[PDB]
Amino acid sequence: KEIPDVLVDPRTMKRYMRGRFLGKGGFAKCYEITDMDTKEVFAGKVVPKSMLLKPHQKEKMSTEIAIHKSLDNPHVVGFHGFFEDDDFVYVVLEICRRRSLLELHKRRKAVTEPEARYFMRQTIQGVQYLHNNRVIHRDLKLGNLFLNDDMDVKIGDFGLATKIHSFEVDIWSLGCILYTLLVGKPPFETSCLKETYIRIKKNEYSVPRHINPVASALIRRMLHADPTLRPSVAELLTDEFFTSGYAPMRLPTSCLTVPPR
Ligand SMILES: COc1cc(C(=O)NC2CCN(C)CC2)ccc1Nc1cc2c(cn1)c(C)nn2-c1cc(Cl)cc(CCC(N)=O)c1
Repeated sequence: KEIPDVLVDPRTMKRYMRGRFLGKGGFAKCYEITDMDTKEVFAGKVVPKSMLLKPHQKEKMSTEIAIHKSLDNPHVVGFHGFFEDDDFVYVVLEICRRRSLLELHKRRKAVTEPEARYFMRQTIQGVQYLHNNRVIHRDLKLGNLFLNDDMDVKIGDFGLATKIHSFEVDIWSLGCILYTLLVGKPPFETSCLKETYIRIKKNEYSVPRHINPVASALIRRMLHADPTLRPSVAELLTDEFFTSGYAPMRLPTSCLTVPPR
């Protein structure tokens, strides 16, 4: 069924012009949507009610919206109102024109140490906000760390997020990200899906000899078997890793394809 070329709502009564396709995400599709009056551009999640015919799944999205709506931080994807018609459910969000930290990883492999410091810092700060406000993200990944024209990390995607395992699962995801950034391959990545689950359970990984000792230290603790021995969000920024070597305040857009000089 056709998705309308213009998008209007009974609430705000603003008109959104359906522009260019941006990508898929399960049952969700994203389009660059423009406000027809202000000319302000947004990322519009469009989910059909045909995928939301079930009362069970319909909760997941109304839980996610409720949590995203309450958020306002310079490191979390800006929530900007949701609505629905008979056919589709629409979510209006902050536009991040530089795709995600996944695309960066795939194109760069192992980033330089000062880059990962920067990306981690900005990411961790948003995770602090979340954690301060009783929110656990539960699904932090590179695909979820969105990048804008200023190379600013903005955490999105709360499909599996909850409000109050506890907070220290988010600290684990962050360990993975830091690993994948510094090393260039995910720490538990394998071809077989079931194998991956075993690796996690048994805690099977090894940080290569080539990685900085201080860096491999922070990684190991963020990945520690005992969740209660993982560092708290606040304890991360203060770590030697962020405070030892160079930590740039801004990154060029060139970092998307080539290392900075
Ligand atoms: C304007 O900046 C963007 C560009 C693109 C893009 O160029 N995608 C290419 C288009 C061509 N096809 C062949 C491959 C992906 C994609 C997303 C952009 N921005 C952009 C995307 C955004 C957001 C903000 N801003 C938010 C918030 N959530 N999402 C979001 C949401 C979903 Cl459901 C899926 C994806 C996915 C993946 C993908 N294919 O890259 C992203």
